[PDB]
Amino acid sequence: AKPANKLVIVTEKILLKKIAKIIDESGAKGYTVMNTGGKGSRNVRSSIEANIKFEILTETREMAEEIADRVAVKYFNDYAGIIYICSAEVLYGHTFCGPEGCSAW
Amino acid sequence: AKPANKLVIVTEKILLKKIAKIIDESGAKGYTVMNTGGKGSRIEANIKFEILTETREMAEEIADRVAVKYFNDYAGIIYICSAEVLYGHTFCGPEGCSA
Amino acid sequence: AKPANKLVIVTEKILLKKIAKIIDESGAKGYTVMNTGGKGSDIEANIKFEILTETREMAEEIADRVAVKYFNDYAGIIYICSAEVLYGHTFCGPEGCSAWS
Ligand SMILES: Nc1ncnc2c1ncn2[C@@H]1O[C@H](COP(=O)(O)OP(=O)(O)OP(=O)(O)O)[C@@H](O)[C@H]1O
Ligand SMILES: Nc1ncnc2c1ncn2[C@@H]1O[C@H](COP(=O)(O)OP(=O)(O)OP(=O)(O)O)[C@@H](O)[C@H]1O
Ligand SMILES: Nc1ncnc2c1ncn2[C@@H]1O[C@H](COP(=O)(O)OP(=O)(O)OP(=O)(O)O)[C@@H](O)[C@H]1O
Ligand code: NA
Ligand code: NA
Repeated sequence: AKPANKLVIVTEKILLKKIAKIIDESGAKGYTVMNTGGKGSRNVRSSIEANIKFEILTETREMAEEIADRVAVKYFNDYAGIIYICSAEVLYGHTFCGPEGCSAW
Repeated sequence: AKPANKLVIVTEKILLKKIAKIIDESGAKGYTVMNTGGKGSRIEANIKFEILTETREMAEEIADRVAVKYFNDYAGIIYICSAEVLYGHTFCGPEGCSA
Repeated sequence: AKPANKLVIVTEKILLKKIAKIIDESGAKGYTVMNTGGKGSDIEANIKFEILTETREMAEEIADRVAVKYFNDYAGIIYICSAEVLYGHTFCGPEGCSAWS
C-alpha cells in the first residue's frame, strides 16, 4: 500500500474543463470526476443544484494543496465550491505507483 | 486545514427529500448527493449523501435521526470518514480554513 | 461505530459483472457502484465501486483478485480508506453497530 491523499473538489459543473486543466498541469497522475447534486451555505453559485465532484489521488500532501490552492484562488471567490482531503492507501494503480507497484510489505 | 467528519448515507432514492430536510435541520452547512447503484444482502438505484460536519456529534445526530426514522422500513447504510477541509467559505467562515 | 475498510475500485465499465461476482464471492455484505469519468476530450467513462468490509484482509482479497485477473488488460485503480459504520443492518448484524456485550 502506498499512502496517498485523496483530494476532493466539489464545484460548479461549468468549471469541468477549467479544473481538469489545472489537474493536468499539476503533475497529478489522473482524476475521477462525477456528476452530483448539492446544496451549500457559502451562497456563491454564479447562475438541489447540479455540480461535479473531482477525486484526485496525489503522492504528496503538497501536490494536493498546490492543486487546491490554485483552483480555489482562481475560481472560488467567483464560483461555488468546496475542497477537502482524505487519507487513502493505493493498493493498485500502474500510473500512481509506477512500474514498481504499490509494495504491500 | 480544518478537521471534519464526512458522513455518508447510502439509501433508497425515494428518501431524498426527507433526508435532505434532516440534514438541513441538523445545522450542517450543506451536502452533496448522487445517484448510485447497489447490492445489499436482503443492482438497484439508490442515492448517496455526503455531508461534511464541523463536529462528530452533528454527524451522529444526522445519522441517528435518519436511521431511527427510516431504516426499519428502508435499505440503507451510514458511515463516517475523517476529512480535512482546505477551502469552503461557509464551512470555514470568512477567516478561511487556516484552522 | 464499527470499524471498516472502504475499498474503492475505479475501472472500466465492462468489468462490472466480473467485479461484482468477485465482491459477492469475497463474503462482503454488499457494494455501491456508480458511473464516473476519468483520465489516467480525453475523459473516458468508467465505474467506481465502493465496498465496506469488516476486515482489511477481505478488502485486500477483493483487490488482489480484481487486479490479478484484470489490471494487465484494463485500466483501473484500487485504494482503501478507513471508515466507521454507524448504521447498517447487514454490515453490523441485528445487534447494531453500537453493541457492548
Ligand atoms: N458541509 C458540506 N458537506 C458536503 N458538501 C458540501 C458542504 N458544503 C458545500 N458542499 C458542496 O459544495 C457545493 C458548493 O457549496 P457552497 O456553499 O460552496 O456554495 P453555494 O453557492 O451555497 O452552493 P449551492 O448553490 O449548491 O448552495 C454544494 O452544492 C455541495 O455539493
Ligand atoms: N458492505 C457494503 N459496502 C458498500 N455499500 C453497501 C454495503 N452494504 C450495503 N451497501 C449499500 O447499502 C444499500 C442498501 O443495502 P442493504 O443491505 O441495507 O439493504 P438491501 O435491501 O439488501 O439492499 P439492496 O436492495 O441493494 O439489496 C446497498 O444497495 C448498497 O448500495
Ligand atoms: N491519481 C488518480 N486519482 C484519481 N483517479 C485516478 C488516478 N489515476 C487513475 N484514476 C482513475 O482510474 C481510471 C483508470 O486510469 P488508469 O491510470 O488505470 O489508466 P489509463 O489507461 O491512463 O485510463 P484512461 O483510459 O482513463 O486514460 C481513470 O480513468 C481514473 O478514473
Ligand atoms: Na447556498
Ligand atoms: Na491514459
